[PDB]
Amino acid sequence: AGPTAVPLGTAGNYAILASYAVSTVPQSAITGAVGISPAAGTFLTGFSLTMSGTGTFSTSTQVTGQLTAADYGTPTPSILTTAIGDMGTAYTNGATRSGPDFLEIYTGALGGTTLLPGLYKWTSSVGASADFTISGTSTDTWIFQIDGTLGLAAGKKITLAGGAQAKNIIWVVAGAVSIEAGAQFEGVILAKTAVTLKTGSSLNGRILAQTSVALQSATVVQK
Ligand SMILES: [Mg+2]
Repeated sequence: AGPTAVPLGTAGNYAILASYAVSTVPQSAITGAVGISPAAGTFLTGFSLTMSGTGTFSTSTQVTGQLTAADYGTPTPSILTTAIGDMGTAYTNGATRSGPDFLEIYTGALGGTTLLPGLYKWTSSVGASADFTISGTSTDTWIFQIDGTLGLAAGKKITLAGGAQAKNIIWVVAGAVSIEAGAQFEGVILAKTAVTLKTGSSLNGRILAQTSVALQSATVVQK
């Protein structure tokens, strides 16, 4: 049940992929790669980077995986060029799906809901002032098309019931994304603009943002 997957291509090789900037207030806890392009590595801030012997990638105690930037040694820039392209294709693939299963459901106020599989369209912002559940099997899919902002209020949680998998939940979001302090998010974010995870928030999925990403001592576990 639910729509055909959004293929991330090589954007699925990153925990975080951004074009303008990635900032962390330590101590963030990122499982997977961090890439920035076309911006340079000086727009990776707060990571206390060490450049590794080849000059092609850097390391941080905040990241289990490699950081890469567009100014790094060959062939890193070509790799990120492809990843940024594949994120653009993924966003458009998700945003342009037609025939939604749910249209303006709950007016985009998702507190206390249980969301079954399908294609969701909101011509609005989406927020949640309370915990909500995504409920489906390990093979079901969700695509959440959001014309405005996406938020999850402080300390609130998305629960996966039934076997539902974060990698099968795509948030395709035109406006800014704000996960508030201590909130627990589930799914891949394909953001057209900025994504911010505030103090002690966590995301099981990926952050694939066409502008900036801001982390405040936040957890990103790639799914
Ligand atoms: Mg609500």
